[PDB]
Amino acid sequence: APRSVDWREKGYVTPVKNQGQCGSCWAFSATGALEGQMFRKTGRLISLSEQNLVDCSGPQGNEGCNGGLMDYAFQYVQDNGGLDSEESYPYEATEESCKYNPKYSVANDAGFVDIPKQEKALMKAVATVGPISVAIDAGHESFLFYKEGIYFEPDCSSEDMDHGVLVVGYGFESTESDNNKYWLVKNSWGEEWGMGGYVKMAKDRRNHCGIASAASYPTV
Amino acid sequence: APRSVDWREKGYVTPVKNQGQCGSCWAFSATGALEGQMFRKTGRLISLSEQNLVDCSGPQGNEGCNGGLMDYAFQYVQDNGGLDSEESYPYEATEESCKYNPKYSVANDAGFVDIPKQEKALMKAVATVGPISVAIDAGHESFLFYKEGIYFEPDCSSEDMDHGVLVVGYGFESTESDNNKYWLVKNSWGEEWGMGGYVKMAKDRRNHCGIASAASYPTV
Amino acid sequence: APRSVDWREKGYVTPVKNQGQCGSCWAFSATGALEGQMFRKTGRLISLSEQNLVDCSGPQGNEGCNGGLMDYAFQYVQDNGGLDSEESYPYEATEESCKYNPKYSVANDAGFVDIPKQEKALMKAVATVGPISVAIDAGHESFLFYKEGIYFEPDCSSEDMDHGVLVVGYGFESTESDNNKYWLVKNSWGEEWGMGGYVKMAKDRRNHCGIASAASYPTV
Amino acid sequence: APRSVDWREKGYVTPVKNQGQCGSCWAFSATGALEGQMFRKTGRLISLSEQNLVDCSGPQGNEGCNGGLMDYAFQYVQDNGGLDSEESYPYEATEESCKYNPKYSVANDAGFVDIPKQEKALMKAVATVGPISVAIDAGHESFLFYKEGIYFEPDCSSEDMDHGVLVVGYGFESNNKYWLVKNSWGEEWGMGGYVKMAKDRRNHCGIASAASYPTV
Ligand SMILES: *[C@H](CS(=O)(=O)c1ccccc1)[C@H](CCc1ccccc1)NC(=O)[C@H](Cc1ccccc1)NC(=O)N1CCN(C)CC1
Ligand SMILES: *[C@H](CS(=O)(=O)c1ccccc1)[C@H](CCc1ccccc1)NC(=O)[C@H](Cc1ccccc1)NC(=O)N1CCN(C)CC1
Ligand SMILES: *[C@H](CS(=O)(=O)c1ccccc1)[C@H](CCc1ccccc1)NC(=O)[C@H](Cc1ccccc1)NC(=O)N1CCN(C)CC1
Ligand SMILES: *[C@H](CS(=O)(=O)c1ccccc1)[C@H](CCc1ccccc1)NC(=O)[C@H](Cc1ccccc1)NC(=O)N1CCN(C)CC1
Repeated sequence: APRSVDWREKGYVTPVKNQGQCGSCWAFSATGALEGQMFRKTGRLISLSEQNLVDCSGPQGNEGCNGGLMDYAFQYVQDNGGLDSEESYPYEATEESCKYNPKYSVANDAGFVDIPKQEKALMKAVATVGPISVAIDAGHESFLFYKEGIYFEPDCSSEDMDHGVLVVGYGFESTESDNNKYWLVKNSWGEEWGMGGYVKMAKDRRNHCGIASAASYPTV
Repeated sequence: APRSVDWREKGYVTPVKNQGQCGSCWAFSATGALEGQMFRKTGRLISLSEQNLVDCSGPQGNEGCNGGLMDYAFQYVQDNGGLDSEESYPYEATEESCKYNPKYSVANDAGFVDIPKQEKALMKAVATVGPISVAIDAGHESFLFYKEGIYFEPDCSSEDMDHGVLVVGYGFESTESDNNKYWLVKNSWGEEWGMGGYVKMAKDRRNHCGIASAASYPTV
Repeated sequence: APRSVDWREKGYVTPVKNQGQCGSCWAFSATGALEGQMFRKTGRLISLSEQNLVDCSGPQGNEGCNGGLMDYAFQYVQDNGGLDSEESYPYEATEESCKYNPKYSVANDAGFVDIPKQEKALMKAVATVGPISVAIDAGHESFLFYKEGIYFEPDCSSEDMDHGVLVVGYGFESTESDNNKYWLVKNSWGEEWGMGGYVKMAKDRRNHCGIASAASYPTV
Repeated sequence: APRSVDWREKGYVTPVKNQGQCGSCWAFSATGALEGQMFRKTGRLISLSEQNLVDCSGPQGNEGCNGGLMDYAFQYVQDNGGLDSEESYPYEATEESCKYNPKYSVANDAGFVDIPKQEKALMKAVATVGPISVAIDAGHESFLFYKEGIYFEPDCSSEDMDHGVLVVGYGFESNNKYWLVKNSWGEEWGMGGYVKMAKDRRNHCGIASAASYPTV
């Protein structure tokens, strides 16, 4: 795998979005991964509807603003035969009745891939697939307050995660250092948070915050 | 809860045993769970005597090679004040008169805990307690020839279990059908059955084969 | 197409063979497809010589134990006007000079058909033609160690195939509505590999492992 | 010696591990043997760091994912004064700079013992010492494809071995005696990651030709 990857430079990544006061991180993680795989397959980046997922993917196990899983969202898109664009089905930050319209569907998948629980496997997937949905332990105020640098939280759990985000790349401190490698992570808390909405998470430090424990992407 | 658990890596689990042609699965389930809880307490992993349970726990309700319940076994160990080591009271695969000797007792318990009949509760117990005794519907040919992968039997019953086994963890792996989650289950049919004597039972598929319907562990 | 196909039950397929430590998979894929089409034409199944292809089809672009293409093998049979039987020209697992003898030729073809690169087209061809030559990404340890069930490898590529094999059918496991679908694939690593030398490969997951990317059959 | 031995039943053996796509078998053989001897000495079974060996035992002669010797790994632990736990220094399946931390050392050794190149000597060692590091000729597809039974490969070499593994016991049919061998290719391979190798058949696959264990 290359020593660094940034899928934003290849056109796979939409701008940073903001879930608001709704626990819909899973939907933003899922649309991010499906935006990337649709671009891989079609050469077109089209922003996708988190509201569609919040309102409509209950049958696959999701619970709207009360939480969900990226894999359930990927299952919804398969079962449903499509997913509407962000433009056609804009985000409201609260759960509503489903208003899916197939005429505005711009994405599809045939299931999903769960990556094995190894940071080496996550690296290979980021390098060769595109942006990857991951879950992390973001339940520490250090994450809430993050502004810049390589995020490392001594109390982070590698097994108990609470926040779905999107790995769009990875990098290093210098070509010859094992220190302060990082995953480049797109969050969904707006661009004020962090580094324009992004965080560099510690990479190859014993699966820090569980970033490799629930990594997946849709089959496209 | 954690997305993956394997108590074998923490030292809680003895090697796979073989009940032979005796219907004593309940006793192997019980010794497995007690081995785990005793290790949790003392840091010593000591294989426990299934024969002691087969021969001696009739008063609690068990019926030797003709079946029994893990909770009855846990009750016996409490009522009896002890349980002999496997080395001291070896397995003969046929019921005989009770030969318990307190001098060779290496385990105790103070009762047991029954888990609510939901896979969500079983997962919380596995994640926080250790290996858990469970009963499954194992009366299908597919269960005999199992070699690898996630076991799913469409004819499996969630209410009528016939086999006591031990959940030592859970996890996931990508599959064709995207039913990726499994319980890691220790069987007592020897190393040549299944994956070194283990089976990955379908997890979060409507309580498949009843794995969450009679789950419990001893209190140590 | 039919819901399931197994050309072995119709007499189209020879026993599993073993290429040894020679990169001649392409020749075994090609003989398998030609064995099927010759059976379709004549009603007689005759095992065909991979060694003939390894030794003789260089002019069409093949490179013996260093790799080849099934289409180049079909072109050789057409150019050459024949291919010898396995019995007359047995397999040696190393490249040698060409000893084709037309007296022992038992097959011919008039070219080949490349199937469109998607799995609906591949299924139609398997259902209406017979066994189909395909290439897959077999370059993972999971493939070496495959035992039973439907092979799904998260890191499988749909573009970078390295191994020529033979699709002899397809079908499904479990309840049909679970979409637990597979391709039935004959390998050439002997009957100790896999399921008697066969593997069930993930079907209808967007061309998993590239099984539809280089599919063809000979015209007889 | 006893007719059969299985050190797994005595608590000497950690679960099966997976070296991945790195030629670090020697390091898994070494940690396996040191795990057994550390348990023999202390009563604690603690998984040990193959990555520590891969990254750090170059001065003893090892070459990371490009190969090594179990004896060189045992020499490193002695020279270094310790070896980190698996938990503190987990496996990355690629060679990097050495990150050994003495505060997380959980193992030590005082050298190593090479066993004479005879299966009778190997049996005595397994019976009296615990799990033994060995090297075998695993360069045959029959070994890649192994699933069950007593492994025997007519083309195996007794002198040219390429794979470090761990003998955790031995047994008998009731002919076809076997060594119980723990591999490091994960649980799917073989019998839950184990293989029964032919025992007392002219040093099949060289299993007695490079056997050793650490002194603790
Ligand atoms: C989003 C994370 S968050 O809201 O942005 C947040 C806030 C502060 C700190 C950290 C993170 C949601 C939050 C859901 C929630 C709502 C209300 C109260 C508590 C939580 N997180 C999830 O949806 C997680 C994501 C996840 C994915 C994969 C693996 C692990 C976690 N999932 C979740 O909460 N679930 C999952 C399943 N089920 C359908 C409901 C519970
Ligand atoms: C072990 C199961 S088994 O023998 O390994 C087996 C074999 C083949 C297929 C599936 C399982 C025993 C079998 C008892 C038996 C022997 C001979 C004829 C009929 C039955 N199973 C039990 O002991 C079960 C386990 C169990 C525990 C908890 C909840 C549900 C089931 N229990 C059991 O059979 N009994 C009968 C008598 N006893 C007092 C109460 C429960
Ligand atoms: C057989 C595959 S294999 O040897 O059985 C194997 C072993 C282990 C894992 C996976 C597969 C050959 C291998 C050729 C090879 C030899 C030595 C080093 C590297 C490779 N594979 C081929 O022959 C492939 C098959 C193929 C067909 C169609 C599309 C894609 C792949 N072709 C190949 O390797 N070529 C083709 C062209 N040219 C003549 C040589 C390179
Ligand atoms: C592990 C064996 S393996 O990779 O798992 C494997 C794979 C397939 C089939 C069989 C085995 C390593 C492999 C090293 C390697 C990597 C890349 C290319 C070639 C080789 N094997 C070793 O490390 C062996 C083990 C050994 C120990 C004792 C006696 C004999 C063999 N040793 C080795 O390769 N050395 C020794 C010393 N020197 C430092 C480098 C070469």
